[PDB]
Amino acid sequence: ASVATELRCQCLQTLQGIHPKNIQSVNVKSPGPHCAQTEVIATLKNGRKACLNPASPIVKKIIEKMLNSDKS
Amino acid sequence: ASVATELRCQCLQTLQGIHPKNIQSVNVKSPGPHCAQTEVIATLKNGRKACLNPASPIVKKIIEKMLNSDKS
Repeated sequence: ASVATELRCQCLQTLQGIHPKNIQSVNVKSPGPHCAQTEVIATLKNGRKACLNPASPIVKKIIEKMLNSDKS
Repeated sequence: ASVATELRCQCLQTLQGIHPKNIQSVNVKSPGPHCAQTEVIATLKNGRKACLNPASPIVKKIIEKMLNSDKS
């Protein structure tokens, strides 16, 4: 465990746009307390959560794609 | 209370992009059970939640703007 500026937050280690199938939702929150960092947790299908890098391009997709999800 | 196809979900009545200041985060989930509808809950600063219409244009902003939040 390294001394980073993010304790309150739950982010794993911001993945770079993983694959969904399990990923059923995501949460995005602004900074504030000592974590003073954004929030981008994708809730897994099993009811878990992961964080991804919205600053990342592929990951910025993760938001948009999670937002899409049409009938196909 | 009308008989709609969304009980499981918590959505208030999907607002059309309200103003933040309180809105500190949001959650987006896919359909599945009898709710069989998306999910777009903006968690309020007081720790509350609201739903908005991501299909809506202004509201699709609510996602992108909530995603932005820079130093300014």
